[PDB]
Order: sequence, then C-alpha cells, then structure tokens
Amino acid sequence: MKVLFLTANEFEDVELIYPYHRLKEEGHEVYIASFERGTITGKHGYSVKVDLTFDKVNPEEFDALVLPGGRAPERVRLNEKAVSIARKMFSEGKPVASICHGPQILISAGVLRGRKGTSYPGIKDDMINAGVEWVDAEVVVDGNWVSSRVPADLYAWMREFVKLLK
Amino acid sequence: MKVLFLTANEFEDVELIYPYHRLKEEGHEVYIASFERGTITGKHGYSVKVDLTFDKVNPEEFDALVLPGGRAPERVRLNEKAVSIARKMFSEGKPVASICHGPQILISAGVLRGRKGTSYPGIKDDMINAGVEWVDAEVVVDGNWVSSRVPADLYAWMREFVKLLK
Amino acid sequence: MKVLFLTANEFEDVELIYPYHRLKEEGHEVYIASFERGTITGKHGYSVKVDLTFDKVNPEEFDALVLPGGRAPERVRLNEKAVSIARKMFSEGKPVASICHGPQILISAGVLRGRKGTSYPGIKDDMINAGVEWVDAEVVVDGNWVSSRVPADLYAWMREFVKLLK
Amino acid sequence: MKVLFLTANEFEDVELIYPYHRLKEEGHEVYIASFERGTITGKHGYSVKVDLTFDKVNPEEFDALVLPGGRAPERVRLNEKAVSIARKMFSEGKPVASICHGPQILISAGVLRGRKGTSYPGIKDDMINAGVEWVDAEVVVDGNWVSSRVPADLYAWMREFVKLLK
Amino acid sequence: MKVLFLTANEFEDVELIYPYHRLKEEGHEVYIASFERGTITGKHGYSVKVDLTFDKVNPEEFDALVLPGGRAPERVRLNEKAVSIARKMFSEGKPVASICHGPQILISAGVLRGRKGTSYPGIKDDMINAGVEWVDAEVVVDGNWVSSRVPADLYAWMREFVKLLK
Amino acid sequence: MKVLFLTANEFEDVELIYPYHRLKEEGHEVYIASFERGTITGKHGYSVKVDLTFDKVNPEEFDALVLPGGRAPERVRLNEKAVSIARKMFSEGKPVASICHGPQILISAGVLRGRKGTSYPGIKDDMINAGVEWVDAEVVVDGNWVSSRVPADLYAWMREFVKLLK
Ligand SMILES: [Tb+3]
Ligand SMILES: [Tb+3]
Ligand SMILES: [Tb+3]
Ligand SMILES: [Tb+3]
Ligand SMILES: [Tb+3]
Repeated sequence: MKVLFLTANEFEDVELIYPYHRLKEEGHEVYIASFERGTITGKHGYSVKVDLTFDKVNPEEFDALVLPGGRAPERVRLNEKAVSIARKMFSEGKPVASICHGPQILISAGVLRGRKGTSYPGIKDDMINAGVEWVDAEVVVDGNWVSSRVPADLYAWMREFVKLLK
Repeated sequence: MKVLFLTANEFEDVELIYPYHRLKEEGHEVYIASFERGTITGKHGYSVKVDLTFDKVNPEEFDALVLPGGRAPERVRLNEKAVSIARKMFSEGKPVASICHGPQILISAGVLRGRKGTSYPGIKDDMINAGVEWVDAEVVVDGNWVSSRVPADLYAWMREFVKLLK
Repeated sequence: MKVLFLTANEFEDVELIYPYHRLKEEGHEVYIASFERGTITGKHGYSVKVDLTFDKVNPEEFDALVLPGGRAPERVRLNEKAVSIARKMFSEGKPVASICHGPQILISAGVLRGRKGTSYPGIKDDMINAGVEWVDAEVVVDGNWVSSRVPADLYAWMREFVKLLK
Repeated sequence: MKVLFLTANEFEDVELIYPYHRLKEEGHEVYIASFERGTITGKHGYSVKVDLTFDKVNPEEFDALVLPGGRAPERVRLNEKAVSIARKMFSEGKPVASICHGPQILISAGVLRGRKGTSYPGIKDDMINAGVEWVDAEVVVDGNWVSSRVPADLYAWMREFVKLLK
Repeated sequence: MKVLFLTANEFEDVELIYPYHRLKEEGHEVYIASFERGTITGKHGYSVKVDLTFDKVNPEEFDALVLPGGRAPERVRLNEKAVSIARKMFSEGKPVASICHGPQILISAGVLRGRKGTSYPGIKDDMINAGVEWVDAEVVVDGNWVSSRVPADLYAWMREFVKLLK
Repeated sequence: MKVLFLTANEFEDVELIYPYHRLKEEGHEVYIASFERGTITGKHGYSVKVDLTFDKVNPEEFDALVLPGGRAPERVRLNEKAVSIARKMFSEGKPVASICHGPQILISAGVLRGRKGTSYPGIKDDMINAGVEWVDAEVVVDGNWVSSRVPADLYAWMREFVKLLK
C-alpha cells in the first residue's frame, strides 16, 4: 500500500523514522510530503528527504496516512492543502495513524467530532474541545484512526496500525 | 500592583523578559511562579529565578497575570493549581496578558467562551474551538484580557497592558 | 523621534530587543544600523533585520542613539564610520543610551573624558582609563548620556532614557 | 525472548530506539545494559533508561543480543564484562543483531574470524582485519548473526532479526 | 619542510590546531588537505581553511604527514586518493605523525603490519588486527612513525615529531 | 621553569591549551589558577582541571605567567588577588605572555603604561588608554612582555615566549 506522511521541519524524529521503517518492513511504499522539495530536519537533528510537496499530493493516489508529532503539525495545520489531504483521507475511512501533536492536523480538518482517541497529553483539552472522547492510553483504535501519545508508545502504535493496512 | 507570571522551562525568552522589565519600570512588583524553586531557562538560553511555586500561590494576593509563550504553557496547562490560578484571576476580571502559546493555559481554565483575542496563529483553531472570536491583530483588548501573537508584537502588547494596571 | 541603534552580530539579544520595543511603544521610529544589510543574530540566536549600513547613516537625520552590549561593540568600535556617528551624535548633546559593553563605542569615539556613567563592571577599568567617573549603579544619567550595566538593569535604563526623548 | 542491548552514552539514537520498539511489538522483553544504572543519552539527545549494569548481567538469563551503533561501542568494547557477555552469547549461537559501529564489540570479543557480515563502511577494513567476509548489503544473515550498516537499513535489519527470534 | 595534514569535518580541534601551530613555529610550511576547498569544522566548532583537495596532492612534493583524530579519519579512510597519499608517504619512510583515530587511515593504507605504535585506546583492537604492536604510552616513535593516543599527549606527540623534521 | 596561567570559565580554548602543551614540551611545570578548584570550561567546550585558586597563589613561587584570552579575562580582572599576582610578576620583570583579551588583566594591574605590545584588535583603544604603544603585529616582545592578538598568531606567540624561559 502507498502510505503518505504529512510533516515538516521540527518533526519529532523517532515518530517519523519509526513508522517509516516499520511500514517499509511490510513492503509498503512510504512517501514523505512537506511544504517544499529537498530535506527537512527533526527537532533532534535527523534529516529526511522530502518525496513530494503538499501541492503535488492527490489523496486519491494514497491508501493510508501517518501524522508524526513534534512542532511540525502546528505549521502543517495552517496549510490549506495539507489539511485538505488529511480531511479527505480521514473522512473516506482510510487508515490514519497519529501520535503526539500529530492530531492537531485532524483538529484543523474538522473530522474528529465524536471520535475516540489520544494525543500528547499537553493538547488533550484541545482534542476535547474538537469533540474527541480523549483517552489516556498508549494506543487507541477507533475504526480507521489509530492514535498514540508519545515516543514510549511507538511499539503499540504501529502494532495496531500495521493490522489496519493488511 | 503585584503582577504574577505563570511559566516554566522553555518559555520564549523575550516574551517573559520584556513584560518583566516593562512593568518594573512602572513600579509594579513582578513575581515569577513555576513548578519548582530555583531557575528556569528559556528556549534561547536566558535564565530567570523562580520567586515562588504554583502551590504557594494565593491568587487573591496578586492583582494581574502575565502568560508568556514558548513550549512552557503546554507544561503549565497540565498543572491543576496553575490552571486554577489563571481561572480565578481571569474570571474575577483582573488584568491578564497573554502572548503566543500563553493562552493555552486560559483554554485549559475554560474561561474563553465568547471572548475575543489572539494567539500564536498555529493554535488559532484551538482558540476557536475554545469559543474565542479569534482576530489576526498585533494586540487585542477584550475587557481585562490583552492578547498578542508573536515577539514582533511586544511593543503593542505591553502598551495596552500597562494601561489596565493604572 | 528617530532613534538609531549601532550594533552587529553577537549583540546581547535582550539589550537590543528591549529598547527597540520600548521606544516603539512611545511612537518613536527605530532604525538598526550595522555593517551590512539583511539581518544580524544575537548571542542567544534572536535575529533582527538591519535597516541601514553605517556608510549610509547621516547622523544629522537621527535624534537619538542606542548602544546595546554583547560582543558586537568590539566589532563596531573598529569601524571608523560607526565611531564617527557615535562621536557626532554624542558631542552634539543628542540623547545616547548605552548598556553593558555598549560604551566601548563611546570610548573609541573619544567623547567620555570627564563624563559620569556606568557599564558592564568587567570593563570599568577601560571606562576609567578613558576618563569616565565610573559609578556602580543600575542607571546613571549624565546630561544626554544614560548608561546601565547589565540586563537586570533594563527596566531602569529605559525608564530614564524615555524621559529624554520627550 | 529476553533481549539484551549493550550500549552507552552517544549511542546512535534510532539504532537503539527502533529495535527496542520493534522487538517490544512482538512481545519480547527488552533490557538496556550499560556502565551505570541511570540514564544514557544518544548522539542526537534522546534519553533512555538503563535497566541494569554490565556487572549485573548473567548472559544465561538472556536469549538474544542487540548491539546498536554510534560512538558507544568504542566505550563498551573496552569493558571486559560487556565484551564477555557478547563473547558468550555470540559463541553459544544465540541471536545477535549488530548495526553500524556495533560489531566493534564483536571484533573485541574475538568471535568474528571466518564469519560473514557487514558494518558501517567506515570500519569495513577493521572488520576485514578481524577476519570477516565483509559484504556491502543492507542486511546479512550469517547463522545467528544479523548485521546491517546504517540507519537507512533499519527496516531490513529487524525484518531478518525478528524472523530469527520467532 | 612542507607538512601535509589529511583531515575532514569533525576533526578533533586541538589535534589539528596544535601541530599546525607547533610546526609553523619551526618555520615549516603547513598544508591542510581535505575533500573540498573552503572550510572544515571541528567537533568543538573551530573552523579551518582547506589549502588543497586530496586529488590535487602529489605526495612527492611533501616531506611530512600529520593525521589528526576525531570522526574525520573514518571519512578520510574511505577516500582512495587520501589513503594512497598516506600509503606512499609512510612506506617511503617520510615522517608521519598520528594521534587518536588518526591511524585508521594508516590501517586502511595497509602499512602498519609489524610496526609499533599507539592510538586512541578505543581502537586498539583494530590496530592489533592490522598487525601493530600496540603500546599504552603517551608517545611512541617507531622509525618514521610518531604516534600518540589523546589530546592530553599533545606535548609529547609534537616533542618527538619536531625532532624528525629538524 | 614554573609557569602560572590565570584563567576562568569561557577562556578561548586553544589560547590556553596551546601554550599549556607547548611549555610542557620544554619540561616546564604548568599550573592553572582560577577562582575555585575543579574544572573550568572554554568557549568551545574543552574542560581543563584547575591546579590552584588565586587565593593560594604565592607569586614568589612562580617564574612566569601566561594570560590566555576569551571572555575569562573580564572575570579574572575583577578579582583583586588575581590582579595582584599579575601586578607583582609583571613588575618584577618575570616573563609574561598575553594574547587576545589576556592583557585586560595587565590593564587592571596598572603595569602597561609606556610599554609596547598588542592584543585583540577590538580592545586596541583600551590598551592605548592604558598607556600602551599598540602595534598591529602577530607577536611583540617588549622586555619581559610577549604579546599577540588572535589564535592565528599562536605559533609566533610561543616561539618568542619560549626564548624568555632559558
Ligand atoms: Tb517555515
Ligand atoms: Tb520538568
Ligand atoms: Tb563464504
Ligand atoms: Tb530473508
Ligand atoms: Tb615553500
């Protein structure tokens, strides 16, 4: 399956790199989308190559979406095209993986009312104000939406997401 | 007046240091409250001494509140006592200045329904979901609440706040 | 009034940013002059846009001068044109504010013999050798010259300087 | 299976964190051993809790071994006890995963002469002088020894190691 | 004499800067060779100008060779041209000074079998597997090869090397 | 000969480490004096062990003095005891080496009037106001006083200083 990552500079490094390799292990094709072509750099200094820009993404051409955390979601969520990609893929029922600040993009997409999930605890009140039934758990699976809180949850996060992709 | 600051490590340096000196110029007494006693350090490496801990704060002892930005508000907003201080002071109509990510504390206090103000634009959707009429302006004055977005707004932010303390 | 700042890379961030916003609050027009156009970066990583170069400054066009600290004054003081600007404005009796290492530029201008003021204590012997009557105080006002020592003095420094620009 | 990691400060962050979560997804119990029982920090600044010291490790109590890279192996490989653990576990035919500089520990254990594998290319001549048949491949499986070169190989590295732990 | 330095980014700063100045004191001409022209930066942030690239070195026109440490030798040792410079100069009996990880270049040149020297202790097993009679001493002089371990040995390292160039 | 170094935190790393090793090469005993015992850290992060405090220094017990640069001299020179050590050793005609900001300590000692030397060019005017005949040269030898400007001058600085210690 073709898996799309929506991210930007100051992504939480392991929250991108871990699902990237975990999904490649399964044989899935992984694509990193950001504002511009070239490279992006994580909070801790890992550099990743951008495969395509948000403007060049056709969400019809992707089967699943991953939203890492860090400070990147606060910039991604102000990009109308990035938010539209997340809005369309999530509302169509495609698998969507979010961790940490990742679901700020889903908040901006307006797709979380009545949905059950988790996030970085520091934004739980924003999740609740967006209509989420917020849970303090290492992983939540609510239909197509697999959500986790922090890097310590990575093992459980992708354990559940990988099931959704097969 | 006695002005309280609710903050923590990874505060945006100038958003704390600027109002601190600006209100000292007026002869106001300025107090930095945080989790623990000792020093806190900004994103850019400035160190400031903590005057008292959140547990030791009596909100009735303080006349006004400043909420700087940075990553600090996401840690402050998970502290029940800090959120209670902001809840009490804001709902009593005492002057409250927020800038950047500062109003995340006010979101968690549940006091912004029907209010008008601004923030860091990256969290405008969270402000809107908290019931704020969000404005893209360098400074907004809504009764007791003076709000600004970023460090470039500092001059206008405290220009309006000092007016409420005199 | 039109207020000129003579500075360069490795300026002490708050010593430039604080008076910049404080004087904008009053409605003064603030201009940052440096070696080259573009931007300069402080010791702590804050970036500020340069409005004009030393070579394009006509001191007659400006009403007041601010000399922040950091390691920038040791670069500025070797620029003949920057030193000439400070020499002319100071000797004409225009308001001049200095803090920390800022007065090293005034030492190189040859205008401090017989004047009273302060600076970072680490350079008090250089101030004294230039003929300054050095005082250990948070702010000194000697006619047109307002001087302070360290960032902890910011509130008193601009409290006195703002009075001269009225 | 109980999986032991031999590491230290300045480990390559993703080379430790990735297999840690990947093996944890399978339900394996993962243990981090180092010089002292507190916290170790990677080259990029991620912190991980040390479960036990090398002195407290009984290799008989562990089923498999992971050797991440970074600058850490050059410290670990000078510890008699750490090298002894790797020597026993490898010579007993237990599964051993190494990546990047990790096999420097196995070079010091004297167990690689006649074996086939890979490493960070920068140390291929050391691997060859240790008697390794060095291969430029993303992953090599030589009986119990699964070896990879760099972080880009993570997906293939643990794809093969997990298969050996089934 | 003309002295050549083979180095790259992430050189150990003092291990390059110390012999560079120490040999200039004697009147020797010092040349820094690396991958590209411009500047290289040490682990601690000192910047050094590159005089020539590896491809433009003729080893017949240099009398001596210095191999500093840091992470740079692991990059240099994968450059065929850099390795053949070291191979030719060392086997011709020209004076060669190495410290710390510096001799990794000599390992890759295949010139150390039967020779006596030292290095960073972390790579002593690689030196031994290359056929070195490894010694734990602050400086070793083995004919044309002067070797030291760590920055604390700088004084003894160049004390011996300077004798070979007089 | 016994050589004393007067320094502190934020010393310029190579300006301390270079003469330290260079004088040890000659067989001189080198002592690092600072405010407190333990370690000091340079601008670029090198750590050095303090041998004695300024309070336990008896200047009769030392034959020569080295004053490295960095931001350390501005701290040292406010210490009455450290300045007294430099005053006594310099006025007794003992060899004194200074580089960069190093001579700020000699300015505070009041011993430079009518002397000839150099320094970091950023403090030329302070040297001149102290009564120095300032020269723009890589090294100046004025009887017992050997002075240089910047790290690029290290080779010439100690080339001349070493000659005074016979
Ligand atoms: Tb951007
Ligand atoms: Tb904390
Ligand atoms: Tb074979
Ligand atoms: Tb296979
Ligand atoms: Tb020549």
